Amino acid sequence: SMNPPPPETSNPNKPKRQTNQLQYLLRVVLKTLWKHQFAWPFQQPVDAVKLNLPDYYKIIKTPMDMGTIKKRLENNYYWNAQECIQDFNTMFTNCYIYNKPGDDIVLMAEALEKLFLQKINELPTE
Ligand SMILES: Cc1noc(C)c1-c1ccc(=O)n(Cc2ccccc2)c1
Repeated sequence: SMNPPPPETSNPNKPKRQTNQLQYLLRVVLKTLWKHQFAWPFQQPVDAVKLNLPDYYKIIKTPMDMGTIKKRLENNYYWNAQECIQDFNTMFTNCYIYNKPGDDIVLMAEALEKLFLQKINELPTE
């Protein structure tokens, strides 16, 4: 079995822009989630080969993880904070779609997401 190629993190044709909101997403949001004790399953793409989950990529067609998000923030992939926010939301929603409610992995995604939303409430203007 095989894993797909990861989501794009470099593309010279895509316009990029630093915003103070993006900077906050990296400095504060990502940094804080990354260190949480339930971050580890979300720090890289789901390795469905290693995990013996051969249907994962038949079910989840827009994969996303905090590894990818960290690369997209550190090498400036985004034009705005909403694109980055959508990546986080995709990662969470994928977990809730693939797994069952009350699964441990779901409880872990849920704790991250709660923290994510708290941090998003302090997103600076502009
Ligand atoms: C994240 C994620 N979403 O769906 C799956 C499957 C994973 C995932 C990623 C790495 C990963 O190691 N797992 C196994 C695991 C981790 C914590 C608790 C229970 C099971 C699962």
